[PDB]
Amino acid sequence: MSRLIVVSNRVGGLAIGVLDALKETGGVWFGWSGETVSEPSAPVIEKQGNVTYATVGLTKRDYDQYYRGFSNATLWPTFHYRNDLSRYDRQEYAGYQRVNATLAKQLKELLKPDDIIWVHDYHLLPFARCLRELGVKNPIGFFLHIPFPVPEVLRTIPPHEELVKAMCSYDVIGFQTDADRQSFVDFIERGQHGTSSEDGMVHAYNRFLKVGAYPIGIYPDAIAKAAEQFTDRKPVRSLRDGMRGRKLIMSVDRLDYSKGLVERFQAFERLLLNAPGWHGRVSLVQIAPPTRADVQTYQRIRQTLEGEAGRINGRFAQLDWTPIQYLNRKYERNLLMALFRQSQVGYVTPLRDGMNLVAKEYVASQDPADPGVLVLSQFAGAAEQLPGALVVNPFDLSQMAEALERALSMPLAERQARHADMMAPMRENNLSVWRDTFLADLRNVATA
Amino acid sequence: MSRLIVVSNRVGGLAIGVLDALKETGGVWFGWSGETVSEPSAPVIEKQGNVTYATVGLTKRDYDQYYRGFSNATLWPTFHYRNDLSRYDRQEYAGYQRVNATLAKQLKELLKPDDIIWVHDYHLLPFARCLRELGVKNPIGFFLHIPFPVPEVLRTIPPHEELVKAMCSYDVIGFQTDADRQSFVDFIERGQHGTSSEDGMVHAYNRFLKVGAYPIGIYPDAIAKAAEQFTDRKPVRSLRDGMRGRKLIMSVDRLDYSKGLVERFQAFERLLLNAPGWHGRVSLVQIAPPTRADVQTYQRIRQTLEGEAGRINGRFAQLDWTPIQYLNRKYERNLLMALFRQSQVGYVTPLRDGMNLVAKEYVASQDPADPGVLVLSQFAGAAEQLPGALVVNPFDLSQMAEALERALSMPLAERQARHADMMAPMRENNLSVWRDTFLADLRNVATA
Ligand code: NA
Ligand code: NA
Ligand code: NA
Ligand code: NA
Repeated sequence: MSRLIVVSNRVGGLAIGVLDALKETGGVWFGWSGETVSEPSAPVIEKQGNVTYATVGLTKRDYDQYYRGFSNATLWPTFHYRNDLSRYDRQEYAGYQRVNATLAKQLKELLKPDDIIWVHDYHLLPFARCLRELGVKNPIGFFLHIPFPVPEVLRTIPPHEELVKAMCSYDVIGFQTDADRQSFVDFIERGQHGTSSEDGMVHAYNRFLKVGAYPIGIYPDAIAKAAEQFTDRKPVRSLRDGMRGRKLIMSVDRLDYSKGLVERFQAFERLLLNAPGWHGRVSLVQIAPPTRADVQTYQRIRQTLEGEAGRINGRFAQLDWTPIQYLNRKYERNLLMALFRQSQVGYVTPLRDGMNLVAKEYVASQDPADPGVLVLSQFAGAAEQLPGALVVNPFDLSQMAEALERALSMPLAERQARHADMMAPMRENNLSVWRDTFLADLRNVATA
Repeated sequence: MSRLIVVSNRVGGLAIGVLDALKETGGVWFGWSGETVSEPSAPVIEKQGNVTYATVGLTKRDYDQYYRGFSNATLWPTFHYRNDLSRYDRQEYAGYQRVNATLAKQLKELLKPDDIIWVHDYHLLPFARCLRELGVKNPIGFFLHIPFPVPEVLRTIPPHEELVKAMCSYDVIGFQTDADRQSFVDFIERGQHGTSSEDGMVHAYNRFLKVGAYPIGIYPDAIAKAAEQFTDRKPVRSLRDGMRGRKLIMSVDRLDYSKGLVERFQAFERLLLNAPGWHGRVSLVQIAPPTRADVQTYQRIRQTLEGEAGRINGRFAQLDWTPIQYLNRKYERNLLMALFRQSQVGYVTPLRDGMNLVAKEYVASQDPADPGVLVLSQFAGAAEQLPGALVVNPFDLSQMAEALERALSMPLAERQARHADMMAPMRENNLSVWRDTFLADLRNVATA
């Protein structure tokens, strides 16, 4: 059978999504190694079982222009509906194109005629067009892990037209949600670049391609088992002993403006103002791992958040109670699931998220004999897939505060029914379904 | 014939748009007087010729919640695609609804059964629903002067669903551009609230209504005449004498984040870096009248802009040349047209504008024997109506700098052809056409 060739930027997260298919097909995982090198070298080949890893370094200039620059300082903020934070630079965009072309040229040397190629995320929008320019005829699929912004927002990116054209060199394009798919198709149709056809097909820029929504899932019963197996670890026992007599609201996210952590803190403050009986009886733990602390944008968001924790704690703290426990550190994944299992409320209200997996993991971590309650943003991508979550508009601090209060006081029978209602579709649309449904479409391209 | 009843917030700009129709129909202009009062009073009636003015004051609380609060701190930033600057407060939204209801109750006392009612802009979205609740059956039309944001952005406003429902109590809804109309209809259709019908008709919330684009125009030949008649005024002679031997780039806008004045300054800086031969041979005049300086949002934008002028001047100034002349003051309208006529480049590149009239006024002010060149944002609403403008993406500083350079060096014959190409549609779709086309649709509602 065809080797699966996976292409991504740093070569678990994506790993748990693709590695089984790589192993089944004896495939190749190709991309940047994450290291900067003085001079480029040929890809380093490392076989691990049935899987071949092929990675390359990038010069500092390539890294600054392609990764720090166009990918993370232009595409990332705009695709998260914050083009006010975006900056465009022609030289960075040129390097973004140059790196895509260089990687495609090096991947081509490793390709066999039967391979199918699956490319991941916004760093690699033009990668299929680079491959077609090299004469590569293999099936190529793309999956975008973050939102795809509607045309009024997309068009603020100066080379947006060239990017969408290049994306249609892919045979299959997958997005997280139907709204992302419709956003992409809207651009094409309303710009008179192409038309919609049957069965998700699109005719644009002299090519046909399939465009679909494939929301990424989890393995909910594996998470449940891991959360239980890691409950008897020292950090979990520490959390439990420190929280005795109090309910725990747990919030975990990278320190990004798209996560709305200031709003999360402020709605918790509003809860304490609305319901003074909760003082000393609830705490908010915010875990915010060290993110892209090199960016001046992220340093500012972090300083803002840190001051809000200080302000709210100063306002409500007692000599034996810190309302917001803010921790700037990373926990091992299985341990984190055990921490979710200890938490009566999972507080997952990003302003914009392609598909927040923390919401699914929080729910699947719960003890079904005594499950906690998920409070979820309507902009997290995951709400339609989690019937039973308390869904809120994070721009409405009062609604969020009232959902925290509802979550904290919810009776067991209703908490169990909500948890069951969310577990069932997560089991039905689990991570294997995501991978297999995308790959079946990719294997349906070349069928004559 | 039916009296025209105009409803707006401060009771020229709108005046030049409506006053002729008020005079022809012996109509009424109703709304808030702009003053805050301790206790509300009945509307003050003042007849001026054939027109009746009926105005009321608002308490400080009503003004803070309805005008400063929900209108200007929630709707205005979000409709200009800056929901990151928006803040939502339930009490402010309640006052917004309360003021709309109070004004509608007072207007109803002045209505005759034959009147047609024309309501203006985002302060008054629910006004027609308030009137219907009072049993008012008259034709009611609405015109929105600012953009209507696409659903992904609109839905960040927490009560957005109630607002769109209320808007469909209007018989006619007008927007500045087709994209605004499609944004509104997209919300209704994709939320399964209603359907599109023939001839711009919409069926939603158990009502039919007409929804259209009516881009607001100017009187271009009146502007041309005023600009010429005010050329021999002292401020114009001062400008001319101070600019001798240099080309003038003129930029005029309220000091708002939607105007992109920092980007305007930075692209001018990029021009000076790209083309050092222009040093001492061109100046940028930025007129930025005192705006909503009470808002802390606007104080920050102003401080940012002021520092950018200081930085760029410090970098490039010579002992007899200030690159950016920034003036925080207002000029009388006819005098301003004369200043446009003195300017070789009109620099109108807002990040988001419902319909920038400065672009149309700048062009119509020009001497056709020696006309200046318009550089225009693709997000200003006015670009489709000004064929011949140099249209730019304001998020692309290099493109804007290169358009300034192209404008500054453009030969007379091409400058004249561009000016002619823009004057012709401005004459054809002038302000009278705007008013008459909207009013004909409003008078077509009750026709049995
Ligand atoms: Na428990
Ligand atoms: Na969505
Ligand atoms: Na002249
Ligand atoms: Na537009």
